[PDB]
Amino acid sequence: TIKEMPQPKTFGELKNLPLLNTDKPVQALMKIADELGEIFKFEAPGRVTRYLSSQRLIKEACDESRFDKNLSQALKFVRDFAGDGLFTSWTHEKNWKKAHNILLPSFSQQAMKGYHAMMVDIAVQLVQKWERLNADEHIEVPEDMTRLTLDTIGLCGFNYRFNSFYRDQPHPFITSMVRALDEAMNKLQRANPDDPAYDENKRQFQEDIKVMNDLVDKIIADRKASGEQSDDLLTHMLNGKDPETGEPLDDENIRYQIITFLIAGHETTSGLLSFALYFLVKNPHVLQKAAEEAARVLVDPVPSYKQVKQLKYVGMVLNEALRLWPTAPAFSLYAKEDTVLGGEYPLEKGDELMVLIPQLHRDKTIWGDDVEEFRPERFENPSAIPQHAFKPFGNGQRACIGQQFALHEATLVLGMMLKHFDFEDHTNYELDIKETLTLKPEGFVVKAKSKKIPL
Ligand code: HEM
Ligand SMILES: CCCCCC/C=C\CCCCCCCC(=O)O
Repeated sequence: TIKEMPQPKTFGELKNLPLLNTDKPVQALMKIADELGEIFKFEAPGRVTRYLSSQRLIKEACDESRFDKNLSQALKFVRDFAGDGLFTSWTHEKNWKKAHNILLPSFSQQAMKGYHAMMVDIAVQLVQKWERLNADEHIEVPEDMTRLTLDTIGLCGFNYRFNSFYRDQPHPFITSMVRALDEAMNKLQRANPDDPAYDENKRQFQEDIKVMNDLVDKIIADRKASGEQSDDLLTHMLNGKDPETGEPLDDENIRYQIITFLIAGHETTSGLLSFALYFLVKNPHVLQKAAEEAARVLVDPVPSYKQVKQLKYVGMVLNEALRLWPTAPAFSLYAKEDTVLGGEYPLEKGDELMVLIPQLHRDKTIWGDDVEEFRPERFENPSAIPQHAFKPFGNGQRACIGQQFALHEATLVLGMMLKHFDFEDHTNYELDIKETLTLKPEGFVVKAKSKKIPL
């Protein structure tokens, strides 16, 4: 039999839209998922899609033969400034595959070995900042993490120094980026977009998009006039040719790739580091574990690519935090052809599916009766994890291109942090997750007491 698609309350023409009227749509969806189960329909004026939570359905949606990446309404809005960069372009769009081939090289084992040096340059600035702090002062976690992350990707990928640590006030780019994301998020809940109330929001949107592009222009101009021979993402965007077409990326797309790597290559990571640290502080013994592991592997003042690969446990911390709170909370698919999801739900071609990643990682049938617990050990034997049970980095051909960059950076820094400081939850911070499409702990602050070890 065919099961009637379960779905939340409707408000006439508004459908389920009013349900999403909030600062935290994903978390709301999680609750609705909790109340409706493995799958439900969410309809709104014009659009309609199905949010999946269970692995059994996820594993199906994650079948390239039947489902390809769909641009969720969120991403459609992000396209306004991210254009057809990797993250926001359709699979069957010339620029995607092209850029994929052209840019992929910048994320190989060897490359990571080259980036590592610069990563440490930033990581040190961080430890330095935290070491230069005095008694009464405390650290603002996600603020400094984002500070770290943007600087790292900028240097590593474009050889441009945002110098985030040289400013107490948020780098302009960040400020405009968060606003553009936030607006993208707000548009999802809008009933009538043309309403002259949104006029202001639109003027501000353009404003922030322009600021982002202004930076791109500075990054490129800075590259032109420099003593080069840099083998980074930038030189690859500007020079690499897609071997399948022999053609290189056009300026319009190259721009899009810069914006894309600047945003995608920093936000999700800092969010990850913030959540990780949150959990470590809230789970002292796990912290203690990760602290010792670090203390013994990082024998050198400044960590090596290999020593970082030796930070087994801290990596587990990372995947656990990434399990409970996946920074990029969801990805979308579409029925490549008419089919039937789970043998119960009939899908027509082009039917949108939405994967609530944070829920998939709470599936007790996979993780057990304690899903809500921060237990790094769950990742002691990676082999145990059924595929499609842990999908924090997207799926298949359209998966995180920078995945390893993130984890290598996160591990490095998390390792160093635990190596040099005593972190105290001086405020018993209650978790508050701020949503800007991406997830991050807001107002998370701590105090780092020096172990007084140099670097
Ligand atoms: C913990 C951090 C990160 C998380 C959780 C994350 C997650 C993801 C996810 C879920 C997607 C797929 C979205 C979809 O299927 O619609 C994705 C795509 C992508 N990510 Fe990441 N990401 C992270 C870090 C990075 C970094 C550091 C870079 C680059 C330096 C990066 C670059 C990209 C790009 C370009 C894509 C588009 C891939 C494509 O569709 O061709 N990501 N990432
Ligand atoms: C290219 C720009 C960087 C990527 C920014 C967005 C990253 C991931 C998107 C997560 C979307 C989560 C959707 C929640 C909102 C909803 O479903 O209604």
